[PDB]
Amino acid sequence: IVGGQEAPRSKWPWQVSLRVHGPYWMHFCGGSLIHPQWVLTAAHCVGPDVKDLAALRVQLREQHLYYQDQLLPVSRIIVHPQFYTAQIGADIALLELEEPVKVSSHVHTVTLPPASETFPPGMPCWVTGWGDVDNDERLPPPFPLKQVKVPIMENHICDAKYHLGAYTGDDVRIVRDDMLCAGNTRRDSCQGDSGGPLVCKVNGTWLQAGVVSWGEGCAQPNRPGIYTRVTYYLDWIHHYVP
Amino acid sequence: IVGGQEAPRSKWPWQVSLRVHGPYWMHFCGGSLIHPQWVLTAAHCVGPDVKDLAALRVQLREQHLYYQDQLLPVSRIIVHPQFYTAQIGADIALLELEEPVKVSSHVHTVTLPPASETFPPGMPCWVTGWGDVDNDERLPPPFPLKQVKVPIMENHICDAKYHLGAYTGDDVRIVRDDMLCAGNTRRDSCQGDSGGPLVCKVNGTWLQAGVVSWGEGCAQPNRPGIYTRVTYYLDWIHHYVP
Amino acid sequence: IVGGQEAPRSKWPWQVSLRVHGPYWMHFCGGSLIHPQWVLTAAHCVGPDVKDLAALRVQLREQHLYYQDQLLPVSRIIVHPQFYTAQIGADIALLELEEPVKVSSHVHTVTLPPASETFPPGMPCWVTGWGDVDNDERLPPPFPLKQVKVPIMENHICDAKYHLGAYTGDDVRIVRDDMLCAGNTRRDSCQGDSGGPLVCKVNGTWLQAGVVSWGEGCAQPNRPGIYTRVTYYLDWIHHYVP
Amino acid sequence: IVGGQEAPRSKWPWQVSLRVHGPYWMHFCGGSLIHPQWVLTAAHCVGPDVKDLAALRVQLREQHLYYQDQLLPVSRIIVHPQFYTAQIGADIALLELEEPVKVSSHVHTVTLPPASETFPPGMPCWVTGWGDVDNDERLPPPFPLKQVKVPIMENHICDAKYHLGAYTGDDVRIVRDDMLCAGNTRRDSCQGDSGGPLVCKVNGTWLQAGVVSWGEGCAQPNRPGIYTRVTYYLDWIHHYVP
Ligand SMILES: CSc1sc(C(=O)N2CCC3(CC2)COc2ccc(CN)cc23)c2ccccc12
Ligand SMILES: CSc1sc(C(=O)N2CCC3(CC2)COc2ccc(CN)cc23)c2ccccc12
Ligand SMILES: CSc1sc(C(=O)N2CCC3(CC2)COc2ccc(CN)cc23)c2ccccc12
Ligand SMILES: CSc1sc(C(=O)N2CCC3(CC2)COc2ccc(CN)cc23)c2ccccc12
Repeated sequence: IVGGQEAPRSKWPWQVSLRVHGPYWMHFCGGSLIHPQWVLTAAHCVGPDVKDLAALRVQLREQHLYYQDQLLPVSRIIVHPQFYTAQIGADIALLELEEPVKVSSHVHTVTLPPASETFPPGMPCWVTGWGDVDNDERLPPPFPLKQVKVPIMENHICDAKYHLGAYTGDDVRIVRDDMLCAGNTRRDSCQGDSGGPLVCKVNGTWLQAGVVSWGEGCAQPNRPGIYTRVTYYLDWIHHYVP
Repeated sequence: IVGGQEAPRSKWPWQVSLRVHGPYWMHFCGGSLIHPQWVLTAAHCVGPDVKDLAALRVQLREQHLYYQDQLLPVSRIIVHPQFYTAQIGADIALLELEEPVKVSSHVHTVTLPPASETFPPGMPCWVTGWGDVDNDERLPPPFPLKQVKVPIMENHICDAKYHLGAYTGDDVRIVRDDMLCAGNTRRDSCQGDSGGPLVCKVNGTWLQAGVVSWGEGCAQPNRPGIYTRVTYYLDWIHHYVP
Repeated sequence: IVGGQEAPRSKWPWQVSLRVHGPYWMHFCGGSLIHPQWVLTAAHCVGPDVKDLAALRVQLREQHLYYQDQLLPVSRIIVHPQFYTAQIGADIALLELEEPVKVSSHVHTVTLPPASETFPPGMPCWVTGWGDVDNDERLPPPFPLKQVKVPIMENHICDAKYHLGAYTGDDVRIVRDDMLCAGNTRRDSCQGDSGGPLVCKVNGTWLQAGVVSWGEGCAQPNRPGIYTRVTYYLDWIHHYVP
Repeated sequence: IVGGQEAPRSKWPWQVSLRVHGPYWMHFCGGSLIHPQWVLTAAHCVGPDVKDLAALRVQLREQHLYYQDQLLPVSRIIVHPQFYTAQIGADIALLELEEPVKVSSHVHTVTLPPASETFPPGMPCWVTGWGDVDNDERLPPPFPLKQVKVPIMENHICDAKYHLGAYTGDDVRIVRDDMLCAGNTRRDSCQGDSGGPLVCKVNGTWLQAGVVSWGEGCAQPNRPGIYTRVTYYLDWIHHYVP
């Protein structure tokens, strides 16, 4: 998270951290609980190469990384079959927890959007994670979950920005229909925030509008963060999650 | 270059090194002389972000990098407008030198393929450059130019290799029609070879079949090197080069 | 700490952590609480070059670095005037807390040894700290205070071992009278432990035999850890500390 | 070499480079040819720990590191038995070449000073080497041999300077009688220059005054470069070198 601050313990009960086995169980990507047995994440966090499920653990909503880990094994990794790179798209994946979750008050599921929700510019939107706090700067210990409010920008407004300072022909779409743009030179997600939730408050309900995907660096001039547009992939998601 | 050895002094008169300004004029990509005033290279060497011409130099064939240079300024940089990433395609660019070079037998142009050459599986193909000699292993001093013979692998055969150990649907194609596969687990190109030539002898003529473009690591099981297929951009090229 | 084990929450209430101001208040050395307003550490941690008090903080006994930080400012740094490098000796310094500590049960001073105690081989000694767990191998998150039981080795024998495999003349003393040796190839202190306490259990009471000073790497053959011999500088310490 | 400039090809024919075995024969220290079969260098380049002769080779006067290497094996390494660290002193060592050198106009010996030469301030002195061009800043390729003229300083003044902004007692010696100081905030030796020569032109003859030994950083205020004072070890040297 670039800009924004440390999150209150009550907010973002759906936030999860993904761990890879090493010298310690290290955070590498974010995620969200969308069902007591299912986590939504970014395909590039776990793909496109096939990886050992034993090497992976999920940690549910924690205020600081590592302090009180209760790591959770994973039974299935479902990566969207159109995915190969985040720029080509379909950067979305599903993890099946080995057991459904103890759904309390501090941890519970985020609500998915109706297929009809567009999230027009001006909607109140927040992204959260334990990623870098600027380009090439790790989040310092004790690793607090951070949050930032990011301004949404229309895909076409955003697409044109991406052509500023670029050789890429104007007729060539950089920001694709299954994507969504948000953030500015002061508010953004970054490396390590990947696969994490972008949530907007619509009529009093938090809906996950996006999954953190990619971008040209973090909070760079004319390079807003790019998210997987969740609505776009609702059918593929409901095919697997109850 | 992975595998392969130092190139003899006579071989590869069309090889060049691209140099970015810094504490010294550091090699970052390969390239080739295709006309006395034009250099062929990879788009991702010089894009998609727009570069400062003043910070770029061309160095014609040297046996050893940095020992002594005769850096040549560039007057234009043409990046294929379709390019955004190497995986999407169109990984190709042209550098116009500020002055034409005076060609000799130690430094002259490479011949481009006829507008329909095929390059079947097998076939004598060589790739050269000053890039890494393995995954995360720099070419050591005195930085000799390296060559390696690499077997072409048919596009369809190669695309199927690329789906092994991958989540990506067999209907989704990773190796595109503007791309070409070469190399194996012992013989391959690597970081810093990007933009350099893949050449094949055809009826006693060296033709440039490919530009070093990308791959999944270097010399990795079932992940041959990927090249921009030159034949596919002949028309584009000839719009700019006499 | 090489080898050993995470310290139990009720042990070593005199352990302190030294923090330097940066992107976060980072641990760089240990120290011990020997008086409610004084902390004992190594000179090489804070010298020989004079530093700014403002950029230094002290953290009292914590089970996990950084998590419940309550940084304490210091009003004075006193460094033994005979100190230039760890090898030459006099590697010992004092920090005056700006304010005295409210001695809890989880936080109290350690006892200094009487001038008469030489800590023979065979004594139950521990060294504790948050340093590296091996040569060039950081303590992983969440940074549990570690402890290791270390075998004391007599100076003359230790000094002789330091000559094994070295060019240095047997007549040249490497291990001085104001130093003390402890540890083997499975048990040792390391980088990040400097300044912390070596304590021994004598006649019911914990005495601080040593301050973590230097060595040739950590847990290397014929290279035991070197500590500053506390008894050697009692006068100096008592000049400042009631 | 900090400050300064590339050396002419005809200058300093006694300068050598020391190489350690690895992925390539990498420069790690300078030295100087004092006899057709003997190299003079710093002890901290080869000790205090004893190492494999096989792992070491010597390169004679060469303009650019690595370009036309003719590496010479070494038959014997003799380190001064008083050496333990540079700060303690006796930072001097001799390498015996396996076979004598064919001296010429481009490679020959430097002359050792008489016992009575103090090298007072005002003498014209140079240091040469392939070391860092500033703190944390490698000599860039093609790795030219460098030189810098450095002002000599008297010992008592050098010693006192080193106490400026240090905790060390004014009466505790930092710069010993076997050392010699030269340099300022603009001209100095650095990491990788170690062991190479410092020469002064006395009565029309170049003499070796010192051996690059140590210092606090490079070209830091009040921290001139510190050299092993060659006259001090003349008897030791003459015990091995005809
Ligand atoms: C021209 S396409 C292109 S961009 C890009 C790039 O600069 N990255 C650096 C920042 C990354 C994406 C990758 C790191 O993880 C996150 C998370 C959020 C955001 C949104 N603030 C941005 C990022 C690449 C890295 C390799 C290969 C092609 C790449
Ligand atoms: C899943 S698509 C994907 S692969 C890949 C990857 O593994 N790289 C490492 C090796 C690179 C390509 C990039 C480095 O330069 C050369 C040159 C030749 C070859 C042919 N041997 C291969 C390479 C990426 C790096 C960032 C963003 C998406 C990437
Ligand atoms: C021959 S004198 C000599 S040794 C040495 C060395 O190897 N270091 C690496 C390990 C260090 C000391 C320094 C790192 O901090 C701690 C803490 C405890 C221990 C005891 N387990 C050992 C160490 C030096 C480093 C520079 C300058 C002269 C040095
Ligand atoms: C307080 S004693 C102290 S200084 C110092 C330090 O700053 N170093 C960095 C610069 C070094 C000496 C070591 C690196 O190689 C050369 C060569 C020439 C010069 C002359 N400009 C200076 C240097 C140490 C490093 C470890 C252990 C005690 C050290």
